[PDB]
Amino acid sequence: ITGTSTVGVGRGVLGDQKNINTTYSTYYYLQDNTRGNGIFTYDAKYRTTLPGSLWADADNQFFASYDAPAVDAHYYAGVTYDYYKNVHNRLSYDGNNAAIRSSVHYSQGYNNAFWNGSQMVYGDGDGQTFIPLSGGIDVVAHELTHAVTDYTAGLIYQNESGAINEAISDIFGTLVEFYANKNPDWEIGEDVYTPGISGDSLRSMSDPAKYGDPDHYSKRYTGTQDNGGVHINSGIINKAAYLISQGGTHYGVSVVGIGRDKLGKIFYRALTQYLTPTSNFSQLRAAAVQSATDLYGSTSQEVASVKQAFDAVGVK
Ligand SMILES: [Ca+2]
Ligand SMILES: [Ca+2]
Ligand SMILES: [Ca+2]
Ligand SMILES: [Ca+2]
Ligand SMILES: [Zn+2]
Repeated sequence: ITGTSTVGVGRGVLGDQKNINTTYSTYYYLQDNTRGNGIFTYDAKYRTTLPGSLWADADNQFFASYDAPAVDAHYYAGVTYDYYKNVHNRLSYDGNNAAIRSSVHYSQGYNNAFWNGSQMVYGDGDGQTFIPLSGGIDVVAHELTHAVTDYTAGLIYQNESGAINEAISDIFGTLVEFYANKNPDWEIGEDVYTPGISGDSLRSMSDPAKYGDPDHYSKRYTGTQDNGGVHINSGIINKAAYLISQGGTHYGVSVVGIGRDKLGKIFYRALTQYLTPTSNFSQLRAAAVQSATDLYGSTSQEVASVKQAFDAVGVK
């Protein structure tokens, strides 16, 4: 809507206070006009109809329990937009400042979050397995990254291409978590997963096997479940990304870490310049090697580490 840009205050899912960009026109709306064509957050009101109604508030103060998921979805979408703009010089997900839209309070006791091809959607969780999903910065960044992938490589959400699609979202979800410096780690969804259990997460990039996901190509899932194991086989790529950044010895293969910044640069270039809709793991290796070569030279330590990392996880 058309109005005056202002700043409100509220509390997120984890009880932390933060300032959020809003728009005033009779009501205060969760509409951030400071980033691209805007960031809009909607209330799905426990229904499945999308996007719902643009979030309206009477006093620009969002401290109600019902407001929490909206506060975080709105705020973290902003942080993710900043990451892509400041670190990769990318304006929004389409590269042309497309408006970012998110709907919270989707359905009842819904344990997932997703990008539906047009916007992000967040469930509130069942209170046991998950609390409102927008409370996790890595979750929000994971979802917005699916939008970036859709407008670039266009990786099909099935089999190996789908596993890469998923890994890319976990990789950048984690890099954004480090960017925001919010208790960063190489785990996925730890802030909103199982509130009754501390120290766990949905997936682990440092050690995928911790939760039963493969950490080597020889252990890849070849079934039909989960669209060919897109959330399972992503562990093979996540482990490779972790090794490239942090280094380590995996299955007898030693990798010298080159850091998170370079990891981000290499994968962003691979995603936007070399990957295609049907790229498989072997092609991802080639794309990553070529990207590192473009940026640091064929005889660089960076290229060597990328090769070692993929060798470690058995991707030739
Ligand atoms: Ca209020
Ligand atoms: Ca964390
Ligand atoms: Ca995390
Ligand atoms: Ca937990
Ligand atoms: Zn995903």
